[PDB]
Amino acid sequence: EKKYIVALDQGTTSSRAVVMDHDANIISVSQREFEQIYPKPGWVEHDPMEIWATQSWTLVEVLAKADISSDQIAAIGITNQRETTIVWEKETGKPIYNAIVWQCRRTAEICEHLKRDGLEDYIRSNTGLVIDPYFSGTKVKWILDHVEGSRERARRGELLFGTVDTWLIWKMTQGRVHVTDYTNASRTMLFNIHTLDWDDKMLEVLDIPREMLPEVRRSSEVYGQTNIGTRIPISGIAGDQQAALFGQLCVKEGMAKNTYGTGCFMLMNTGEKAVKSENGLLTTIACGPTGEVNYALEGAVFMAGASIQWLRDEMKLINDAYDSEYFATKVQNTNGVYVVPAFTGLGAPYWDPYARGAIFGLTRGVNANHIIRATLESIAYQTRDVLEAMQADSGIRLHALRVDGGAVANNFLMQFQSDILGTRVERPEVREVTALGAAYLAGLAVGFWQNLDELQEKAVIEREFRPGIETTERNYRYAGWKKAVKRAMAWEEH
Amino acid sequence: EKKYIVALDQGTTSSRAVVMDHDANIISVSQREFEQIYPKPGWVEHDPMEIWATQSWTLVEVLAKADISSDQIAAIGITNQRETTIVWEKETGKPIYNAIVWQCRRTAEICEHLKRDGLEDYIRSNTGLVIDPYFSGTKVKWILDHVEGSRERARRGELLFGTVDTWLIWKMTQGRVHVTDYTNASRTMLFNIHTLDWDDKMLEVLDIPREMLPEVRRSSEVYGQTNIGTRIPISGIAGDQQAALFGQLCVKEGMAKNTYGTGCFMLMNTGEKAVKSENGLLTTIACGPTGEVNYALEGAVFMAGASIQWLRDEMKLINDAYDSEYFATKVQNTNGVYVVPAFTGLGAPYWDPYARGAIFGLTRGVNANHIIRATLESIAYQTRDVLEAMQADSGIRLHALRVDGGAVANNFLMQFQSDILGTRVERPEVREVTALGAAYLAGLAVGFWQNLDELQEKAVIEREFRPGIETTERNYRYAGWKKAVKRAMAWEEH
Ligand SMILES: Nc1ncnc2c1ncn2[C@@H]1O[C@H](COP(=O)(O)OP(=O)(O)CP(=O)(O)O)[C@@H](O)[C@H]1O
Ligand SMILES: Nc1ncnc2c1ncn2[C@@H]1O[C@H](COP(=O)(O)OP(=O)(O)CP(=O)(O)O)[C@@H](O)[C@H]1O
Ligand SMILES: [Mg+2]
Ligand SMILES: [Mg+2]
Repeated sequence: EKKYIVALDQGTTSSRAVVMDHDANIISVSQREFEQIYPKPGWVEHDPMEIWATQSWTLVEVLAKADISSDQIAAIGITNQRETTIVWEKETGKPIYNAIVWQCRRTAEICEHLKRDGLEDYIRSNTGLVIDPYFSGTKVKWILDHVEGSRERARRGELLFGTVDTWLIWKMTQGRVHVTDYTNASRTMLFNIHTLDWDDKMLEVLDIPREMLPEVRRSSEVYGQTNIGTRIPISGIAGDQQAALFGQLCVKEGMAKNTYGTGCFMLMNTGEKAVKSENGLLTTIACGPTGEVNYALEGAVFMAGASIQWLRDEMKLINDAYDSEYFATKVQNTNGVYVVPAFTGLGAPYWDPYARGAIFGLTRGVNANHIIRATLESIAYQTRDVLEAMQADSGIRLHALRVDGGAVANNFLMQFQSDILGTRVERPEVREVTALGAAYLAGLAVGFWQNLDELQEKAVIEREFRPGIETTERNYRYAGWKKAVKRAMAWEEH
Repeated sequence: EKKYIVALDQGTTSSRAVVMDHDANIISVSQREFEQIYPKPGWVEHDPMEIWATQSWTLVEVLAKADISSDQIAAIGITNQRETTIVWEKETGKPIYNAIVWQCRRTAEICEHLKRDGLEDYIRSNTGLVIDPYFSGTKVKWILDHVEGSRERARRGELLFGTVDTWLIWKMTQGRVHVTDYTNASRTMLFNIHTLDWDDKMLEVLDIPREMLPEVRRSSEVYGQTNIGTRIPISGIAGDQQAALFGQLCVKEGMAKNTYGTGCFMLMNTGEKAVKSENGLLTTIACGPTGEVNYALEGAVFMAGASIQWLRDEMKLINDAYDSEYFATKVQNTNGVYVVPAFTGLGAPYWDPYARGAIFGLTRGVNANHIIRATLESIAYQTRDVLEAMQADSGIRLHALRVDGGAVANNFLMQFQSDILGTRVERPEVREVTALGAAYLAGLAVGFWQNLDELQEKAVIEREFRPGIETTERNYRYAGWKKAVKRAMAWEEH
């Protein structure tokens, strides 16, 4: 009877929805883009509704657009953008403010405070995190002490708090269930990860009512029913990253994917143990082969695809991300030019909130082409950067990096990236790797699948890139690249 | 009989010819562009021929196009780009290597040598100069020990060496005269300036035959005739900048112009006595009110309009230098972006051959416009940097800066310029301020005039810009500016 599953994806810039057969084949897609709100510089918001509305659309458009009825899909997997915070009136069921995205650097001040009172090691140690406006902790607060009743209503459990997923659910289930998953939970910088629970330290340190917090659940389990009509299940929950990780099947120690989207996220499986980063990476919760807590080593990069949109949208040196390859090849090389994408400051490994984007090594004969390719190169550099750590923290040698994401399409890229890592690179057959998880995980959760090995087939690698440049070559470049970064760091006056 | 005078102006990017009436009016202009060779990054050459040639023309059409005839013009003034070096086969009359442009940084090594054999002072004292790939000494050599027989033929006076002007003449005069003027001579970094003659030290130190050297002369004198046909005369020399010094009439202690063209060249008249730079400026040979030796305090900026062509040609962010102004006003500000034009390394006050161009403080919302503006602004900054020198070396306060060049057309600029200086900016009425001079001198050379109080009236300032920004502001920016420069110094690995 029920021949399908539905992956729901809430992303930084658009809501998506996906259907697949039991052979795990992408039955179809729905996709509505929503408004990137930049209240001011460094700031980002979204319309929690906007987010919502889109997505729901999405969901439906599919049904119909393929003519599947509620009676044929098993359940609902679910993924999302990750740091992005929400709070709302529950009775009312209304937001008392937009959402603030992980992107947003509005919560820098705070960080500083925390900073001084040496809570690094507590945070770093009970969250695998670090101090940064990246994680909600701070955000939430921001609001709290930005809103009037807030803290009260909050306290009197009047107000609610969620995460893209969190929020998402409340909706579906009509305010019935108030949960999250660990992967997601993790993220907040208010949760104990070898504890698997909210964390008084923070909680109070950050000054937040234990009230508005959701019931943090497993990532592959049954949370509730949705009457889309006809009650559909929701047995999926992981942040998109986790999601792609799982969807990329990295589901056992030393398994790692590098994702290439708005920014870059290379995650690594420690399966059962949380390892601590010595080199400015992140320790984070993940999905084990059944929807169960795992650990992971994460390197997060702020600017990746974005550099390219900039390039196209604000710079206008191009019309198409696509185009970037054509031009890049147009030139033999980058002509000594280096580009640092700290539009948002830095990040793994660096975590320099004062770094700004910078262009380097300009000469008279340098042109847009050069600029453009340097921009791309910029992206492998980073990936390496971080990977180094990962090795350093991992105590592991990857001979193959398996990628995924928007840009994995760019062959130039791909190639270059390999040439630079010195490692071989695996470009999978399927591409919606993320949803892939969400879906799985969910269906797995329903014994829609008994095993992963099933789906293990949809993990065909389509292209592996082999390193084709000399070692010299390699470090040659990497050098000037660091040269740069240094010069980029600490731009913003304190 | 003979009603005109023909100025010849060989430039960094284009050959120019100009005609003028005894009332000193630009009868006409011819103008042909020649190719900027970037053999490799930091390197720049020209084709002595394509120089030749293009410079041969302009004259031609400027006659023709105004129907003047050899028999109506009196003589020929000559101005050129200054450091650019040439050397050729005489018999044959051919270059054994493209022209190395003052702007070219290929002889930095050498410089470094010179540096550690402790010859600053001597240089810095006999030359007015500084150790920098800017001056020719180093260049010649480069060649020398770079070509095969060279030094020999060199030695058996088989080879010839000159500067733009020198080269030019030889040409015209089909190999009859081998000379140059002081202004131009100065520039080599192989000429004693309180001595007015080639300087052995240098000569051998640099290891350069006294042969291939041209006869050094007075900037206003009669070197010989041209059979453009109909023998015409050549009675003036000067380097492009110094020319404009004159043709702006800065002809007494404290007279100071700031030119605005490919680069920036703010000079300042000392006259008879010759100040010594304490702050990274140059001491050079100027033209006295009678076409008789003077001294100057010169700051030299490498990139200035040039940055704008780039913007235009290579980057392509505009189609018209003109367009800059528009776009720039299109934004309230530069949104913190700062830009540094070391496409050829630095220069006064700095002198860092290893600086490379750079952009700074890029944020997400920064755009082409901002970029663009920053590039212009970049121009002003510089001018200030130098001017400070100028003061700190002059022990003088200018309350007004009289400019000139291509870009003075830009008012934004100008405005900004003044706002940054905290001083007023005088835009004259006439613009070929340069050719002007060259023309003078050449005819002043021939009684085609018989003093400048004549011409004097042509010095009408049309536009006056007055500082419209507060003090704070002023330095507030200067500051980040500096903050920027630093980060750009020493990019290049030596
Ligand atoms: N062919 C190509 N070559 C190079 N870069 C490309 C590319 N196609 C896309 N890019 C980049 O890919 C990104 C979009 O891909 P993708 O959707 O996977 O990222 P993403 O999912 O993080 C955005 P969200 O999280 O808001 O859904 C853009 O940032 C764009 O600049
Ligand atoms: N409207 C404008 N805005 C900005 N820059 C401008 C401009 N108009 C001209 N410029 C700049 O002015 C220069 C042209 O003027 P100019 O003839 O004085 O150069 P130049 O002769 O001093 C060195 P060359 O002899 O090699 O040309 C160019 O470098 C150009 O980029
Ligand atoms: Mg996504
Ligand atoms: Mg010129």
